Amino acid sequence: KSPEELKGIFEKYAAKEGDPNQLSKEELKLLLQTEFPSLLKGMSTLDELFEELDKNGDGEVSFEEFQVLVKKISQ
Ligand SMILES: [La+3]
Repeated sequence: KSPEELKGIFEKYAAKEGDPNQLSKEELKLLLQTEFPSLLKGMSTLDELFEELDKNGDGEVSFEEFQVLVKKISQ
C-alpha cells in the first residue's frame, strides 16, 4: 500500500503491454484487477474509467491521470 510500490507495480503493468510510460485500458484493466478490483465494481466501467482517466486527450493514462483514481481509492 506504499507509494513506491504504486510506481513499481504500475510500471510492472505499464511495461506489460506497450510502453510503460503510458497506461492503457487493457493495461490498467489488469492493474485495476489486482491493484483494486473493487474499484471495478464501481459504476464506472472500464471504458468509462479509460475515458474518465484521460481528461487531456492523449490516450495514455500516465501515472498523472492515475493519481486521479487514488482519490476515489482514498474515499
Ligand atoms: La493522458
